[PDB]
Amino acid sequence: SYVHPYGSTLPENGVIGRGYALISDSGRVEFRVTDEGNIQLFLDDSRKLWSVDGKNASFVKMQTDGNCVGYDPNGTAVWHTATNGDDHPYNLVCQNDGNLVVYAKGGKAVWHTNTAVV
Amino acid sequence: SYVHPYGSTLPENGVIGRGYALISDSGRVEFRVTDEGNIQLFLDDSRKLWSVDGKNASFVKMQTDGNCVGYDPNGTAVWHTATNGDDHPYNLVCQNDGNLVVYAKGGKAVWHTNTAVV
Ligand SMILES: OC[C@H]1O[C@@H](O)[C@@H](O)[C@@H](O)[C@@H]1O
Ligand SMILES: OC[C@H]1O[C@@H](O)[C@@H](O)[C@@H](O)[C@@H]1O
Ligand SMILES: OC[C@H]1O[C@H](O)[C@@H](O)[C@@H](O)[C@@H]1O
Ligand SMILES: OC[C@H]1O[C@H](O)[C@@H](O)[C@@H](O)[C@@H]1O
Repeated sequence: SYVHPYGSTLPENGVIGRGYALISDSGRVEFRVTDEGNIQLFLDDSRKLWSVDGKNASFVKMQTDGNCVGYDPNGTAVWHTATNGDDHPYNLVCQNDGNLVVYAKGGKAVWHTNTAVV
Repeated sequence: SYVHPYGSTLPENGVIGRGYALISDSGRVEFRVTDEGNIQLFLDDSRKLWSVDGKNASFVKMQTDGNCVGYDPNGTAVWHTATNGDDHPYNLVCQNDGNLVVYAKGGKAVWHTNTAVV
């Protein structure tokens, strides 16, 4: 199982490493970085809503530049939301509806998984 | 070896989990959370300057309340700097001199390991 250091939300400077995850308030939706180096959004520990698999991800960081980035152990980017901007604060939120969202200031969604299935 | 998602410094909302670490600019001083659940500050991968061992630590978080806290996988605190305050921003810095320091605003040291050995 995955440890949850952040509840639902990865704020600026937040980092999820292998074995850690965001978890929805409901408990049903989990955004994991796996020991197998995959970045995966799961419903009910059963349904893979969204993933970046096969790239040896070490961690995901919600950066102070607004970009949300997955890195391998060597610091090479393996995934990014391309959300760079100045509309601070930025947050990555794992929602009860299943959607994983990068919000800019004022609750402005600037990237999402498009997986609001609940 | 330990992945370094933060260089030397754990800012507010920063989290180090098992297998991750802060690293000094010099490369010589590393603040690790181990797979064995220990929180350890090492010089030259050889000399344990400071540690909290035996408590099954899962992660260390530099919190937005100013407190720097080590937690087990169940969210129980196993270590804290007791640095809670309003002098934002707070940062935990792993320095080239060997010292691990919680700084409040303006570079005010409010907690340290007292391990400035280099
Ligand atoms: O796409 C990867 C890179 O994108 C850049 O704009 C920055 O956000 C970097 O921090 C990141 O590593
Ligand atoms: O000592 C443990 C606890 O201390 C409190 O003041 C807070 O900082 C908590 O977040 C923390 O878990
Ligand atoms: O487009 C993003 C938007 O999609 C849905 O409407 C919901 O998941 C919202 O919470 C989210 O902000
Ligand atoms: O007391 C904390 C203080 O100790 C030493 O003087 C150095 O390591 C400083 O960088 C640090 O701020």
